[PDB]
Amino acid sequence: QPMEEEEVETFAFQAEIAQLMSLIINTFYSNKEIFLRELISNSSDALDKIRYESLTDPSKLDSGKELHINLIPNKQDRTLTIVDTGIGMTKADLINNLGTIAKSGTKAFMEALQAGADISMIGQFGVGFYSAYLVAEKVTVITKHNDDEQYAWESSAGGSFTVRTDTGEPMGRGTKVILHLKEDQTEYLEERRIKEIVKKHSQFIGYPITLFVEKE
Ligand SMILES: Cc1cc(C)c2cc1C(=O)NCCCOc1cccc(c1)Sc1cc-2nc(N)n1
Ligand SMILES: [Mg+2]
Repeated sequence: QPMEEEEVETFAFQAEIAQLMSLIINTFYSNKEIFLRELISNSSDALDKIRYESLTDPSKLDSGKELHINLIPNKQDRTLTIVDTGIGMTKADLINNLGTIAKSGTKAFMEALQAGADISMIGQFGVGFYSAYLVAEKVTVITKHNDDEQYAWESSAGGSFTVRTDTGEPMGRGTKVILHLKEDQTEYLEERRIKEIVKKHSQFIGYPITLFVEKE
């Protein structure tokens, strides 16, 4: 094929977010399973936004009426994907929410961690997404909002992330978090383990969750 050109935007994480990610990555914590509760909670919050917006404006559901969460483990590429049909993020929402803007709870949470707090407290500080780095070496976030095109955010930490127009499968609307799992965190690809953690932490979220299991 003739050589194609793709635009990429590399951003530096806000300093405190980068410090938080280094803490999460380089420190042992028990109870790493709470990452899934945090991502399902973000999906539920996003699904609430489209549900309520759609009450006044039904055309907001022209990108899909079904409000749900899908969990997709893939043992072949060692990824766990959390997909929702929530509001999604415009390019600006994506850059603003995933690393460039100082998060209100980062400073207090790092101090709490430095005082020996359990990593499970992360969600209360509004930085729950970053718990993905307890189990993932890289995270890819695909997002599609009704007012913009589909974007792909990615980071392997190291203080930077990239944003580009997504060349993968278009989604109608919502967000997909792809966790590229660490070699010692493959239990999160096992359906029994996923069911255990969803029953423990994510029973009352407000939307149906479907677990897709690859046939053996
Ligand atoms: C840090 C972060 C990462 C992701 C992938 C999502 C949300 C957040 C976060 O902490 N957001 C703060 C609350 C405002 O959140 C939103 C603002 C605009 C759009 C969205 C969420 S949709 C969304 C964002 C995040 N996760 C999901 N599944 N959906
Ligand atoms: Mg909620």
